[PDB]
Amino acid sequence: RVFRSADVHGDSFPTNMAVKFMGDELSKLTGGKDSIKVFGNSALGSEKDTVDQVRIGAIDMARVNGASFNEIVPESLIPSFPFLFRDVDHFRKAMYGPAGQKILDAFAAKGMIALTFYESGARSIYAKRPVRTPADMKGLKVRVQPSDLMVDEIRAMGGTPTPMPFAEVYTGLKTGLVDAAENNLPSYEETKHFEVAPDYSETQHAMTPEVLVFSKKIWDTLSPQEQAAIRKAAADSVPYYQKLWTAREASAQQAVTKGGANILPAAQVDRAAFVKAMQPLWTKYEKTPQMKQIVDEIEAT
Ligand SMILES: O=C(O)[C@H]1O[C@@H](O)[C@H](O)[C@@H](O)[C@@H]1O
Ligand SMILES: [Mg+2]
Repeated sequence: RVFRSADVHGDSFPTNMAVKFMGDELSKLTGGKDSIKVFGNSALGSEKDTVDQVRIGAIDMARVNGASFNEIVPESLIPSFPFLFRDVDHFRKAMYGPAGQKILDAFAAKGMIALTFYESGARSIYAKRPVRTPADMKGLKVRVQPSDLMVDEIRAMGGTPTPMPFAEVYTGLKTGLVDAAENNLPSYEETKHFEVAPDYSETQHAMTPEVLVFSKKIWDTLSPQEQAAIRKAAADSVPYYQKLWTAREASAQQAVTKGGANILPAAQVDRAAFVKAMQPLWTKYEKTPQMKQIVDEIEAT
């Protein structure tokens, strides 16, 4: 059948392109039985809404950010932990290894099959002034995703967090409802947030993954061969995504800079001040010995 899949991003964005690529591959692996259509631009709803729809089987699939599972799948909190990953190479090795697998496995009890992660770079604060330390965060109305952890992260940085859906952030910034948010460079560019919040400060406070989830209610009706085809197509989409994403990080940085944005390099941001402030949250959100073990497996990579 045609599986319906949700994404907040536009059609040309790397996540949408990767799932469309998966769909093309899936078609061939199933003798034309299956394909995927990606409804971008938050057409099917916010991330929160589309996750609830995937869980009841109203839509087949969604490519969403890991933060959107933080109140549903406890293990999803872990890779949103602040300053957990040293760098992108660390994220890749740990998240496409056994530790990442344990996180994927936890989705199944919550009515989702987590097929793969996709990298999402590092999230950084942007605003109408640069931010080198927490003092600089004070008084900023900072949009966050609707995640208790993300609320706590921004509060710990010194800002005042306000949860909002991704599609609404641009209007929020343009009209002063909020005056800052945080994200990777491709998202900063795609949404035009860089036009109204031109100071992008590389706090690199989180390296939250994307997750591609499939509705378990729909999954449970498929044969093992069909399931295996879907899993292979998802796995095969990752190097395709990585080529697009690495190129997009670079082109986004150049595009926003040419479009007037000022990037404060990570080296000039008081990483020390932010690590001080944010570090206790790990212990707050380790709600089981299994979560502690996953964190340890990531750190040991
Ligand atoms: O901040 C957000 O809501 C967005 O952040 C982006 O990095 C993720 O790609 C997107 O899935 C999230 O919806
Ligand atoms: Mg430990």
